Amino acid sequence: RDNMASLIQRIARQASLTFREAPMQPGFPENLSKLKSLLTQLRAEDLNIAPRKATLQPLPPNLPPVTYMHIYETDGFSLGVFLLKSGTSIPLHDHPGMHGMLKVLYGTVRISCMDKLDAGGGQRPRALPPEQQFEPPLQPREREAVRPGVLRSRAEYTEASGPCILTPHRDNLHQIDAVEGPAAFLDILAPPYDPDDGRDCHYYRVLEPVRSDLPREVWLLETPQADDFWCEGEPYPGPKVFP
Ligand code: NI
Repeated sequence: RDNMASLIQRIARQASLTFREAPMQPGFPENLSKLKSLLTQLRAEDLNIAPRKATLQPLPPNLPPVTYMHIYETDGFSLGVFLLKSGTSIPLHDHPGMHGMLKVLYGTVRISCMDKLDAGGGQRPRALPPEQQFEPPLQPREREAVRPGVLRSRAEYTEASGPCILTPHRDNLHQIDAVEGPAAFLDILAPPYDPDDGRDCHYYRVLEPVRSDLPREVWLLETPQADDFWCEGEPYPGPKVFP
């Protein structure tokens, strides 16, 4: 095709149309599928990002385990790249009210996908039974705050994998582990997080009871952002999204 914009410009345009008369323009399901088709095509070289290797030395507290390249954002969506060093994870977290789509650029990530049980989805979340104990033991305040959940999947993804999609009510919690070296992925979220307006990134831990196939029910506890987890910016080297 002549006169085609960069792939990342086209992804940004499509995300904007997806998330925000005659002839009728596409609706949301068509737009989301087109967005997924564009992400399926995206390669690290399309963003001028070369695959990284050999984060050879142990990671001191001075250095961020994960870095972030900002590409674009509107009120409707955010668009950027997360780059995980060898042996690091983005800990389990949610995306309140949000859709998400990500695409691995290089390396391998294990993505564990979960949900809190939602009575709007025909579930009946129970309270933690009193005789239920965990390792480490739960403070009584924590017992009241435990949420039943479901661990749906825990697969490994590479650049060959299709994009990974989440919705407000399905696969809305995920953890992302870098497997066998550094890894990176492009992430689209809609709407973007907004701490100032009560749309936060919440972290969770899965509790380990005292006394196995997926899906399986789990107990979840909201937890602060881990002391050793942070994610600082670095320059984005790819084609610029205009304006
Ligand atoms: Ni996420």
